[PDB]
Amino acid sequence: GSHMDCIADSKITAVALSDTRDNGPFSIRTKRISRQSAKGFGGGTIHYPTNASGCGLLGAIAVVPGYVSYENSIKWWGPRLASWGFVVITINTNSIYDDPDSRAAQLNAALDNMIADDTVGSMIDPKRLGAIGWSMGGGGALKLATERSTVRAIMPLAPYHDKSYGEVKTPTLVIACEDDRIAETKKYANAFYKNAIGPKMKVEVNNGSHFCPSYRFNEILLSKPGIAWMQRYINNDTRFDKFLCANENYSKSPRISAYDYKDCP
Repeated sequence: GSHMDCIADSKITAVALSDTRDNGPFSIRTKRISRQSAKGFGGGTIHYPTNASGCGLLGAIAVVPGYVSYENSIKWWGPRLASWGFVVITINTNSIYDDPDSRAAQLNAALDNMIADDTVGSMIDPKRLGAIGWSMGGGGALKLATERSTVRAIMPLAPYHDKSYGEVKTPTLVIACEDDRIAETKKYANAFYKNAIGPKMKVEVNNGSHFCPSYRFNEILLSKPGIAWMQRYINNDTRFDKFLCANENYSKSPRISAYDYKDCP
């Protein structure tokens, strides 16, 4: 249960988590936030569940794209996680050329936008937040984690950050791409994972390019660990423990070339 006893045990299955789009236990709606309305980011889409009132207050997650990419690179996380009970904002940045530290600031502003929003703000527990980002946006999520203690979990996807960002103790699920030639894993994802000091898990997608966790590539593959991680650490729902760390043998998947975890779940 943690904060989501409104999800029945019998719905918490690998089959249910391993699905596409808004196939999940809650129905959802969206609200568009314009670029001009957004203070500190380029606008985005808020996704929220419409029949989750039995859950009490909900966790909220901001999701940011990478370099020279727009919201559509990461938008699919919005319906996926909202149908599992989160409020989720998938954003555009001010410029597609903004760097990783700028994307951390824009994730921060997007979290604040949801918390204050006239539609979803009253549904949100502002202490239970999460962040996801691809490429330079994954770097932004790592940086944000060092700065905002109400961010309870992050999921950096093919993360790129080419400057010091500091020590991360936030629960971190790194999705790496084996054959990444932009954010080479030896320099970026593997070092970020090694240096994190809290709960942490890393799934490397076999033969993946830098695009491997973007534009709905590998959607079914990543949905189960991603939803489980966010439920475990944003909502303290240990019913998702069975899909995480030593409890789920991701290294058996022919689509996964490396699997590591520590201090979880």
